[PDB]
Amino acid sequence: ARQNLKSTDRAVQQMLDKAKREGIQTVWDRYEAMKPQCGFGETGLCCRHCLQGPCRINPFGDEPKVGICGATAEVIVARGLDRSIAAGAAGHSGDAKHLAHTLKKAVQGKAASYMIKDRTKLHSIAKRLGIPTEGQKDEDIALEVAKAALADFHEKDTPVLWVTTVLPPSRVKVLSAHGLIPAGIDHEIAEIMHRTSMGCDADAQNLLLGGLRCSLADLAGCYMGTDLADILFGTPAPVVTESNLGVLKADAVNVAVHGHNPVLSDIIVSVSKEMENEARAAGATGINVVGICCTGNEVLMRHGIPACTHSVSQEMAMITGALDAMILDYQCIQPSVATIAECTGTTVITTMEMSKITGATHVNFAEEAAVENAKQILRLAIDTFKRRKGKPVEIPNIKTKVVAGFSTEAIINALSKLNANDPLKPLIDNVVNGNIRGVCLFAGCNNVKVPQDQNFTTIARKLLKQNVLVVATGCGAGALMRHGFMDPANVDELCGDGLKAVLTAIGEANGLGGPLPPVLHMGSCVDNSRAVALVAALANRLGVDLDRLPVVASAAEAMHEKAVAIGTWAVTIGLPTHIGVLPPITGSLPVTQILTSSVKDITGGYFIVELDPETAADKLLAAINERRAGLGLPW
Amino acid sequence: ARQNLKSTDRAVQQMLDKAKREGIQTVWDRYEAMKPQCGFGETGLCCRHCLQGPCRINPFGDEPKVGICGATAEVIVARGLDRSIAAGAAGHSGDAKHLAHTLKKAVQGKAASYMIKDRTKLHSIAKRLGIPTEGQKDEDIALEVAKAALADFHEKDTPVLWVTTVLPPSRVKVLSAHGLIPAGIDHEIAEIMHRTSMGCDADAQNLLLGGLRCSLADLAGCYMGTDLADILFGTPAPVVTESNLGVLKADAVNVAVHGHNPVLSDIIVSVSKEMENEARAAGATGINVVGICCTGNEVLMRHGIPACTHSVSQEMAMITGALDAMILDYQCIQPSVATIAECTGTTVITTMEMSKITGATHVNFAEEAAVENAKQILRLAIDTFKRRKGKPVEIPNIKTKVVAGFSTEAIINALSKLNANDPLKPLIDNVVNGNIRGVCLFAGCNNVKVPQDQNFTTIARKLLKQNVLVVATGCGAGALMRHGFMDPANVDELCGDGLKAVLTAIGEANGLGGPLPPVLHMGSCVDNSRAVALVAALANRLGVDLDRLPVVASAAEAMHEKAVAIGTWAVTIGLPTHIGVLPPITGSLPVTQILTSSVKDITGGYFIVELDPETAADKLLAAINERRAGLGLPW
Ligand code: SF4
Ligand code: SF4
Ligand code: FES
Ligand code: FES
Ligand SMILES: [Fe+3]
Ligand SMILES: [Fe+3]
Repeated sequence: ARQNLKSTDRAVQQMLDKAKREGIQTVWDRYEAMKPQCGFGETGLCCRHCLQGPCRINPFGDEPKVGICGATAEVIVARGLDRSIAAGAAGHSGDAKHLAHTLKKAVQGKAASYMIKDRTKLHSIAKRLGIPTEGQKDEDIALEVAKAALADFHEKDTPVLWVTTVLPPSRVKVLSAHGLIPAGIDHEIAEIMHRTSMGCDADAQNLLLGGLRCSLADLAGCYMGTDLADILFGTPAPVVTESNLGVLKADAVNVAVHGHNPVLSDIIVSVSKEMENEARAAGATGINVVGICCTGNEVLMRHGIPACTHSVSQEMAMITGALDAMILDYQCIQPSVATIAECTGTTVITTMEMSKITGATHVNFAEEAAVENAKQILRLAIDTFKRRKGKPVEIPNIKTKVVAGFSTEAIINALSKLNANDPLKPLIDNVVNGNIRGVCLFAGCNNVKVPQDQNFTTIARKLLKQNVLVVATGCGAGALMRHGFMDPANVDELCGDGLKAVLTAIGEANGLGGPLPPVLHMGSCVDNSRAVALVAALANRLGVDLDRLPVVASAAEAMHEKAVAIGTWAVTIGLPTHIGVLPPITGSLPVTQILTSSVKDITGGYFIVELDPETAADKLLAAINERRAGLGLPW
Repeated sequence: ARQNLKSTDRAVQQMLDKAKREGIQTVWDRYEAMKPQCGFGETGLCCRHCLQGPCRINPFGDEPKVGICGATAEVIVARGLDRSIAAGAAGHSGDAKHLAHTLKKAVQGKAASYMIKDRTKLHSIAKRLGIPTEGQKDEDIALEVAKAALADFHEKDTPVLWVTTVLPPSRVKVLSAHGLIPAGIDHEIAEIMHRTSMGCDADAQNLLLGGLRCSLADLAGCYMGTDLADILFGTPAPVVTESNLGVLKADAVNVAVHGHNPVLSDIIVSVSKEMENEARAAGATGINVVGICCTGNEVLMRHGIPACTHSVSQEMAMITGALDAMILDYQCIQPSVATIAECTGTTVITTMEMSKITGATHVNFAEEAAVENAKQILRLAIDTFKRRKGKPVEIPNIKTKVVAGFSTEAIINALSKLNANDPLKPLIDNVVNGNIRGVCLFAGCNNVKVPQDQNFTTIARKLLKQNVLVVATGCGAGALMRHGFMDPANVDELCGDGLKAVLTAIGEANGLGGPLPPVLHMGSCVDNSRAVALVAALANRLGVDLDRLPVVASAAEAMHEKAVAIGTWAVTIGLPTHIGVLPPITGSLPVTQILTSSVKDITGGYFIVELDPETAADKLLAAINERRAGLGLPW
């Protein structure tokens, strides 16, 4: 079998060979077994919103042409897309809500394992929300910030402040004029579910305006999530670590943290250090915490925990035979891991009441009992490592060097070595003179339909040669880190002369043997909000709105409903937004035209749907260069 | 064509003939054009929760057997059902939330067309919520009640009070022990959308427990909706009116109110009386307000507005040629009405920002401008009536007499004529001696898959002969009213001797020429909460929980996601609950077994899935009689 058609990651290819000869079914095998997939669903032309269904519409030809209730293709497509945005919003904001309750508990004395770690961040958030700090205790400031976070989930006298206080006033003004500012995060999710139910909203433009507003609720959830985690766990600064399956170690207890919420994994990290000697006694060198998906990104950014794999290839960590435990909370966890665990000997542990997997061991995690629960979990991992004594494992000897931890604050600090009191100016200077063509954010997942990482790396390589400053989050950062894009030793090979000069100048001014890495890792998926903060700060420094800046986003291999919500709010805040996988919209030309074209007249952003990555790179460059020409810059 | 295979309503049959020869496509024609429908969707074995999809699972045979991410049939079925419950919850609770904001505006001086109409109801609700009334102004009590309603949508220090204060403490105790009490209405909707997104909750029992809890959020939305509308518009008392298309009048301006929220339609009713002479000048006898769906039920219950049609047959009102306007807010409105309007000359008017229909005229309704907006809308209706001057119309000369308005308070009052200080005892007496075998609630929609009204009337006839006291809401009440079941002249023909004696005894004691009607109309779909109040009051009077009472529910022809939510909370509060249409669950035997059987061990309720109405009637009788035998009663 040609494993490079499944993944461009050589360590993943090696594990696919091992899974094949051991007879362990993979996500790629389940994909093959699903082909050919349903064309009504692929195009968006299916509706199950009531029990008169299921209804479908032929993309071309004869009947059925319309849903049983009269719903058109346009309504059906818009309604399905709207529910996906609401679902993504519900995940990101459920993540943030957990962080909000955790911060509240922490400063109320209910969970001593948690504390205010970043006082500076606490105060800057309180100030941005209009929460007075002068004369207040940190605990009381934090209490107020947690209360404001929870208040943004419902209607109140103010709109969602994690939208209106994080975007430039001019952007908020154009969104308010279209009625797009969310009134409450869960309020908007519920309204989507209402308006998309049978016999309700049946106008594509009305429905899609609702989706834009719900995407801003998703953005608020992301930004709140990043804010609260930085308070609780620290704002990331530049770190050095490694990535890919070669970060596992046969002689250690290998513990993957997988899912999204750092309330769990940050505790695993610190507790695993406390139990090192208990692990030495079981015959291990120690506990080797490694990261998968966003929760791994979280502990990579803050602690330098090596990333072992991401997204579509998550099963391959287990296939090595050396993964003793996989500790889960929620989101983007293939449920197959619970059945594969029986073949690989991995102990799979769920921790969240609303995210169980049949066959997995459930260990309830309560923030009030975080250390005790973590030790109960890590002891299951040690028992498992003992059980594989004298078993051979196959860990591919494949890893990359990863410089990461580029929070927006860290980026501002790095630039400040070139201009202390105007740190954004050196970046803008080099945009203006052409050393930086523009900025591209890579975000989102892998998708089994796309050879793993192929779009991310193909697009990134073209952009970097054209002097684009590339930043990345989530499993887009995962793809780029696993292929060397976060190793500064690759600046010469990857970057155009102008971008190299800039990365080198900044790196030299920060006391480094050389340049920043080719791609700046800005964090998890909620940390797409960091890219927003940076671009908003650039917008404010220049006196223009985001839809005039040479900034684009690419969800190059998108999968999750969360990635659709992110892409939609990237469009809503004004960015040309590439998506490298077909969302289910092509069954409706009017919807596609709204999302790819007429939405420009509303928010200035627009979707770029392009499945061929070389073509996508050209379209993203043209989008960047059209912005440059709109600022009167050469390009 | 055999029109009685489409509808058992003779007036609907006549209009189907007219639509056929005029070439106007109907919901039944769009259904025919959809056959055969997708079996993966019918069985629940389809998932589009991420962009790796669509995924499907063969009910039998070979691959695909599992979703691409590893999701089993059980997870896929549970996840889809959970989203339908959340969507229904979002509709009923969005309805209530609108009523809450309307009551707040009214007692804040912002909307003088609205007022506290039922002071007694206001105070009894405030008392039930623990809101002190002693020494308070009505406006301040109402302000507090509106604030408590809005607070139930989010997390707070108390759970959802429109659950915990409306069910017996013993029922709340068994639900709390299973973790089923909702924490906030929109909180639960969002959590469903989160836990059902890709890579999250993947255990059928865990997922379905979540659905039970979200259904209680739906129940809270229903009960809040009924409570607030009764405050604002009056608690219903016995009324006499008529139903079916024969209530339209060629010589009047015929105005249908259609949708769900009475904040709009109650104003249409009163304003339409003010503009009677303006309508006389356009050559009409007056304005003939008639009802469709739940908003018609609302004005039927409170004002005696005749019901013209319901649910699946809503288009047929327009086909008469005499419907000058159809005034819409949201929910259960077939979007086809906007295109049919062009053939029939009806003016279709949308009023709610989140519920537009392409091609319909949008007139924004603001509660602050209710009278002015209503007159702008009614003037469009008058213009339309003038345009059909000299046109023939075909109004089937078919209607029934309808006694309705049986709120739980009205039922208690009627019984109190037999026992002033213990009004529930005469009912319990006649349950015990066998004159009343038990109680059956008919609820929910019509569904195009079922010949309209056939399940409702077949089941009702068998139950009434067996002395079951039948109550009904929504389009179940609509089906029964259109077939004479709310006409007391039909008691002799329809009711067993024991039930007749009881209906006659109660009717005689309320100064009537004879008995109560064969079926008690308890209101709209949110007014299913009234049936809950009655059964809860019976439970409390007897000292037992609802799952020991001889009470059942039948969603005999269910359609909307709302009907699934209602059925699920009927099971959750302890009722044997028939559904007469296949929900998409049969692709998973474990899910079906949970919902039809093992949930008995959790809540005491259970689903009875039975598509044959004679068999369903037998199963509902057995369920009733098993309850009777559990109380030690003969049966
Ligand atoms: S909402 Fe309309 S289009 Fe969707 S399943 Fe029901 S009848 Fe069909
Ligand atoms: S969530 Fe799993 S089952 Fe559903 S579409 Fe995505 S891969 Fe397929
Ligand atoms: S018909 Fe295949 S997705 Fe519904
Ligand atoms: S395959 Fe038909 S409902 Fe999805
Ligand atoms: Fe993620
Ligand atoms: Fe209804």
